[PDB]
Amino acid sequence: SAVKAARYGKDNVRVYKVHKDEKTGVQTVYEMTVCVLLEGEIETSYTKADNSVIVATDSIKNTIYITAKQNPVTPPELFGSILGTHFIEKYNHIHAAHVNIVCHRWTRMDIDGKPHPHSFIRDSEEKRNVQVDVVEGKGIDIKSSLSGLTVLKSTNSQFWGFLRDEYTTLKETWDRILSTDVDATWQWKNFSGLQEVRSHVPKFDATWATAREVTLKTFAEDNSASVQATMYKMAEQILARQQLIETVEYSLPNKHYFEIDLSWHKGLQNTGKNAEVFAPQSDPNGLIKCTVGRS
Amino acid sequence: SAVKAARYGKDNVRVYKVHKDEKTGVQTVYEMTVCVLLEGEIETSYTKADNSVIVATDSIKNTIYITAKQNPVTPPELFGSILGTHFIEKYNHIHAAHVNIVCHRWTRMDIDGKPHPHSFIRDSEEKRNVQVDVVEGKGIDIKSSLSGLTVLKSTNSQFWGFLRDEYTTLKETWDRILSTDVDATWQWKNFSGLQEVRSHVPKFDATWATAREVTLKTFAEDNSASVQATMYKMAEQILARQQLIETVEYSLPNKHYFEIDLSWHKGLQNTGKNAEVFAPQSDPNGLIKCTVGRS
Amino acid sequence: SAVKAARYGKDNVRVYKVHKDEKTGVQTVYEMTVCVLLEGEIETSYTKADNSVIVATDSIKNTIYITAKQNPVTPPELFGSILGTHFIEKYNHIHAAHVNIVCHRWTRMDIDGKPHPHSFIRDSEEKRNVQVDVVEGKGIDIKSSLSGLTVLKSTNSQFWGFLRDEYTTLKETWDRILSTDVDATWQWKNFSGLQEVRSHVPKFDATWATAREVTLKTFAEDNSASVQATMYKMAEQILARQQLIETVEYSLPNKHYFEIDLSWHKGLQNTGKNAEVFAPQSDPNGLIKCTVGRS
Amino acid sequence: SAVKAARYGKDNVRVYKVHKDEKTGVQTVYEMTVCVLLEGEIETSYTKADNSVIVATDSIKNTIYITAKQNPVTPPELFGSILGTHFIEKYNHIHAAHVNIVCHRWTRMDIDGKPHPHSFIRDSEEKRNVQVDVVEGKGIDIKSSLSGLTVLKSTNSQFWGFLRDEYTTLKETWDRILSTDVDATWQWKNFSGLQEVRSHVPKFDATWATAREVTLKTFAEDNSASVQATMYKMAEQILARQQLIETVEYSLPNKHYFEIDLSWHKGLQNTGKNAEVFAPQSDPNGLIKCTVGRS
Ligand SMILES: O=c1[nH]c(=O)c2nn[nH]c2[nH]1
Ligand SMILES: O=c1[nH]c(=O)c2nn[nH]c2[nH]1
Ligand SMILES: O=c1[nH]c(=O)c2nn[nH]c2[nH]1
Ligand SMILES: O=c1[nH]c(=O)c2nn[nH]c2[nH]1
Ligand code: NA
Ligand code: NA
Ligand code: NA
Ligand code: NA
Repeated sequence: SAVKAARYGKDNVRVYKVHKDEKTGVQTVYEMTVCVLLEGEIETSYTKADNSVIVATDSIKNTIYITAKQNPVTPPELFGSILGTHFIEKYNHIHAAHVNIVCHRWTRMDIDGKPHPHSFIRDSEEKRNVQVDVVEGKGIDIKSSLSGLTVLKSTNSQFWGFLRDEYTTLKETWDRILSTDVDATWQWKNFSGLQEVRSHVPKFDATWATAREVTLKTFAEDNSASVQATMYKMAEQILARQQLIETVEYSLPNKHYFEIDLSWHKGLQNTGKNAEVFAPQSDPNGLIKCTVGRS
Repeated sequence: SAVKAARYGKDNVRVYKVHKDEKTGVQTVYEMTVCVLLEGEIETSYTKADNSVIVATDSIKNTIYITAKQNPVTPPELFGSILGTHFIEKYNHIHAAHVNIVCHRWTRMDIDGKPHPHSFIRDSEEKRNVQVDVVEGKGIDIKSSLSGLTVLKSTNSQFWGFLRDEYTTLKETWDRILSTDVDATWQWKNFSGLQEVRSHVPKFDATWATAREVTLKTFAEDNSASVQATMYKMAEQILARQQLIETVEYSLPNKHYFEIDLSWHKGLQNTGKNAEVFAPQSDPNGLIKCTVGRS
Repeated sequence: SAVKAARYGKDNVRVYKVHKDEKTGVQTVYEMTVCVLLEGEIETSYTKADNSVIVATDSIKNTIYITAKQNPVTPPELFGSILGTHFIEKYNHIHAAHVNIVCHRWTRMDIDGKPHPHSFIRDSEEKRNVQVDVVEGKGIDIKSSLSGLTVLKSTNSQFWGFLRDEYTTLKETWDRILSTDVDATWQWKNFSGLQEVRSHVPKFDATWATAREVTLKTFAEDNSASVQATMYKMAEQILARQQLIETVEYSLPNKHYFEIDLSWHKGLQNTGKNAEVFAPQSDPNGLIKCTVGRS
Repeated sequence: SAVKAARYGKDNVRVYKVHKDEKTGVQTVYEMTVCVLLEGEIETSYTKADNSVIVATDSIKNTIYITAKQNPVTPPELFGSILGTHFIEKYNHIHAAHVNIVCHRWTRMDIDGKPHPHSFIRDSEEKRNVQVDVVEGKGIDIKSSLSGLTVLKSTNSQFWGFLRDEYTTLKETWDRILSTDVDATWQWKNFSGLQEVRSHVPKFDATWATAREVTLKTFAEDNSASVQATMYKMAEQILARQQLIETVEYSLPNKHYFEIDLSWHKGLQNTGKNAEVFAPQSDPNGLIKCTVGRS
């Protein structure tokens, strides 16, 4: 038997960092969960019990804290790159570092109109994520994403004209509820190393904001012919607004809300144009995925 | 053996309802999860296999939909009362109805500044809840609550002067992080029946808003001596702003963020006034509860 | 405003303890999650910021470890009593201690037939729990329970003869699937203090085993007329086998499995006696509760 | 912009099936959750709103039930292959089907020694899974797996000899707790189509049993030098017992249990050879992965 692939490291490392403006008194908090997996010349730890090659996962966790102490943690694309680079540069036999960061929302509270200097609210379970792969000799590949953005529209969605055969019961509709949890990922051009990543720093936050804004507007305004068709329009627009993105991926559940026929009770009318009360379905759900790139 | 207590019904009933303003085109959605448990003269279903006394839980679920079709679903205190009353009035042998409602957030999207007519976002996992107990002959007892409101402040919290003995390692502090998930419940004066509940309808939304506003402001502005002391101030204020509330309860986890000593590494300074990077603790946690009433 | 009730302490305290037989080499592990809430003369911490009355929740966590180091952790009824007693005896102004313990399963692995000396498997998410309330002057009240015991039977369940009215669609049946998650609690006679609890130590494990065995046998063998009727039979039997139990409570979800009509496709027969493929329903669910005591 | 990749279908489809031996009365239940994603000539649904190409996800769900009604559901490798084949054969423009199945445990109850004909228990959250990819012209690729198998050993684990530098605090140890949740996947030789899969049917259950048995024995008996070293031994053995497997993958969390120093309290000794009470750590955790194949 031989080792075809191997990676190891530390998952679920929770990190908070506070920044304090001494002049204004204003504090800003960042909270993340970080995963670091390493690859390289480590096969012998598996095959021969040779621990000499292992940077202990405990040490990986120490590094994460130390790096956050000494460096900016924002934007996460820059923090991830700095953290992954550190491991391939420091250890000769480590040749790749895979860094996943989930950013949690701590949104500044407004109190009596005005923004509070040191109080925050978790206004949503929506996450901003990054996957940074740092590979010795082959640069830095960044995938940036948003996830857990849960939306619903009550009308201006349709689904008609699909294939009908002997497995089909679904009825065509010109007016339905559409609700989803948005997972959207935008993949950056390969970067040559940390200097190139630093040179693009203003573009990471700006592109995350564009992505989120495009997803929201498009969902709200599209008179949607299908999830497929609506998601395409989102992906097309992002690609057009940021030239350094190579691909946009979307993965969208279709969270069904069913009509409830009440006509068995006193002829009550609650279907078609008379539908007011609906039953949210926990499962199953439609799952629609696309990766869009440049022609 | 004898039946000392018994209740039964339907849990986890998901309900969506849409309202459509035909004049303006504006739609408003409500989504809840509802639980109904009934009590009464039903012992024989347990002891003698006498199903004749059972209003089937399937039928309870039908009623929930029918009631939402025929009545307002907002505020949930009114919907809960209408639903519980229905069961004690309709069935001679049913003498109590326990209605729990969890309201989920569907917040109107703003798109290019302005509010969208039929698009919504789940801006937080915070819930508005009600427990309505409708007891034949003894009126309607409403407990209203908010839960899942997650907040954090980075400074202006202290914890010093506590009992020190041979079980104590904790150090006194004059500056720490305080973070919690707010569970707050306000209990209404007993209402004589549905007419009285209807007569107070404007007060339910207004009091939920006051409670939430007081919780937020107090947390942000209090230079906190303890969770205990901060929560008291919240409860006192709510009681003072709404005379029809008899008790306010708060249940607050103290979600700890620990300092990380990095001085073993190159003498790095990350404690006391030098603390910037902290480790959020998933468990254990402090759990602090209070019920406050009138003198 | 006044403090009507208050309690505080430490939740989610994870504890593992190993016992080592030096003679045989055999090790035995115990893992729990523990919650301790205290009450007493502590109002001033809330009203006057007087921390002098607070045994810090951090100290409560230290005590839990120390107590487990110095005392048996099994059965949990004895450990809970020892832990709660400690707080009311040690602190003059603390008058009640509420101890909740969840026991997690670490079941000895069998390897090539025979039991391994130091290897364990988590063979189920079923928990054994205790709630111990230790109140100064009024003894020790123990509620013991099992939870998360998930069972299913494919036949020998019926549900017919229920109330039918204009809210009823459910059809009567003489053969259905019954599946539930068993929550069962048995409440002990008040104990005068720790000496009395110690004198009953062999009865705690034996009664948990009886309860579990009765729940299982009764569920399997009863030709069930309803959840109500089946649960009664379980509760009756437990009360009869253990005289020191005052009440048995059961709380049982009815986790529905629906028939799927496939006859629209090639006249396929999958209902009534032809039902083979069914759709498990995640929600809603029936929720049936009983408390049974002595005549 | 262009569509680089696209897939769509139905997730979270819960399926139960019962088999009834009419001669013996013995019933056997199977419960799964199934996901089907399709690919093919469907780009126009995204780019041109052309729904004519879409087999509705609702129809995919119907097919799943119909297929389970007409075919065995066990072993899941055979069911998955039959289901994926159906879609590529039935629809000219569909060229790939990706079928994921999670099998849930319904273990026959033993009652008074002997196996009950129609009563089952969920004895563990451990799953048996399959991923079947059916690609028109390129056969059937099956990955089989177990997951959620949670184990712990209290001794006979070591971790010493690792790299020590200025990021290292971890101490070397010759005796620690090792606990993990086993995710193990074995990947089959490509199969030419359904006839070949059918010809190997007895090997799927037998290999799942071998894998599980090897994982268990190896974990229990290995005097472990590291997670890395122990997992290698498991993977090597599986490959040696089943020639039709091309690769074995393992992904193992290292769920840490920390020593608790109590010596600050009355000099209590709870470290090194005196360790009895430990603190389970919820996060972070070590994450160790390997893919092993043939030389
Ligand atoms: O938007 C949709 N896309 C689909 O592919 C589909 N299938 N059923 N319903 C659907 N809705
Ligand atoms: O606010 C606090 N209240 C408490 O009771 C406590 N105990 N430890 N830390 C604490 N913080
Ligand atoms: O066992 C049952 N008890 C009930 O009360 C009920 N209601 N619907 N189905 C039911 N099944
Ligand atoms: O088994 C281990 N493998 C590792 O790589 C490691 N790192 N810290 N502890 C460890 N234990
Ligand atoms: Na390197
Ligand atoms: Na009545
Ligand atoms: Na006392
Ligand atoms: Na095809």
